Amino acid sequence: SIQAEEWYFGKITRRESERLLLNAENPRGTFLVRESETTKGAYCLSVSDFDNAKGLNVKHYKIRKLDSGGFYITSRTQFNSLQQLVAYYSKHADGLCHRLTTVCPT
Ligand SMILES: O=P(O)(O)Oc1ccccc1
Ligand SMILES: O=P(O)(O)Oc1ccccc1
Repeated sequence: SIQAEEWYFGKITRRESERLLLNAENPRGTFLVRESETTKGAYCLSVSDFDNAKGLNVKHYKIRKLDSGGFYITSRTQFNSLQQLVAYYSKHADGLCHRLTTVCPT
């Protein structure tokens, strides 16, 4: 189950995810998965980043799930589980701000 998963923060707001991710100690790619505030049935992958122009900041990526069974941020790249999606993005940056590195601390 995903609610067992340490990176699944479940029902928390976008504002709260940003409060948690905007810690000067979080390296780029620090992340968590929460419920989407605006899309029913969807999740949201929240990720920290850092660069010389913007400093420490946060990105949000909607995760769709089909009753057909797939999970995805982009339909071009789907997975059989949310856990497999997290595993994949921890290895490949693709179009994200940075590959997933470490679970956001509480
Ligand atoms: O509104 P949500 O809770 O899905 O969060 C966002 C915000 C911006 C981009 C993707 C998702
Ligand atoms: O340029 P942004 O601040 O949107 O961050 C990135 C960097 C590369 C890909 C996606 C996001």
